[PDB]
Amino acid sequence: KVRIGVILPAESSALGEAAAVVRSGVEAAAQVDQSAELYSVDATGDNVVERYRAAVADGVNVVIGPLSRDSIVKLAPSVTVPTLALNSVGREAAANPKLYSLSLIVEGEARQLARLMRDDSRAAPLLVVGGDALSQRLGKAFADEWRAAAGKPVRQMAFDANDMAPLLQAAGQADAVALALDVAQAARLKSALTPDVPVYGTSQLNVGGMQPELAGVRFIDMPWFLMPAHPAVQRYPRPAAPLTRQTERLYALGIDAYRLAVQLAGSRSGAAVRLDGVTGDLKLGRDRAFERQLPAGVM
Ligand SMILES: N[C@@H](CCC(=O)N[C@@H](CS)C(=O)NCC(=O)O)C(=O)O
Repeated sequence: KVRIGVILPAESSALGEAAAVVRSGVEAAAQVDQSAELYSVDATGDNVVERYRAAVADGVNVVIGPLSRDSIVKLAPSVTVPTLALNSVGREAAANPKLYSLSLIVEGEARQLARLMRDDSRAAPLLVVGGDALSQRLGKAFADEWRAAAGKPVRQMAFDANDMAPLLQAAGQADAVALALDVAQAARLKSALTPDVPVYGTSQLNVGGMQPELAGVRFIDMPWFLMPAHPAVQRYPRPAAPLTRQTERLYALGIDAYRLAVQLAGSRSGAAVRLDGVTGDLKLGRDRAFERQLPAGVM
């Protein structure tokens, strides 16, 4: 049977707090599904190859990890069993057909949001984009996808906190608003916009706690949050600790990493592997990354 090596950074890594949450999700899924044995070791960077090697030497037949970008690059040439990294394989990583990725890459959500809005017959949306790095990545990805689908650019405006009038005028001519904007500014803008204009965002907006200013915003996020009656979502326990949405996403990532690992151990390749993931519907796409198709919700 299936022996999964769970090779993630130790507590003191800058990624160690995230790694512990991911581990707790992997464990939760293993306890429910009981389809595999876990072999857990801490490793990152300078020792990741050696400890990966020793996990394989000990009979591991699929691996979850690594987490850091730099560990992925160092490891790729040595990958000899199906290995599910939890970050992008960067451009510098060596090509290796047994190396796969599952991650929460934000561009994926932006692309989907453009597709959702097309489905919803938004003909002339306004894309509003913040100044922080995540928002700017989202906005580019949204805009590229919109252009691909519509064959014309989306109207795009830089958010201006000190002079919102021009944006409100542009928003008045639009049949929806797409936000790639930090949650604080998004809430301010939602309160200024006409109350009835459809407003959309990614999981960027779903931070947790009381968010009364964002009520009615349509967004995409994990089944784990949006679909309590999804068959996979229901069978796994919620985390013991109340987590931020950010962190709980990592717990859910752990659950699906476990589930994908079990399939990857049992398949000729990733290409035939699909999953009704708690993090989204999963299937292999570019860069041997499992892309995540997300349900819509209303804040
Ligand atoms: N490729 C990105 C940077 C790397 C990146 O976006 N990584 C994602 C996943 S590949 C991440 O930061 N975290 C997701 C996770 O580890 O779950 C860029 O355009 O700057």
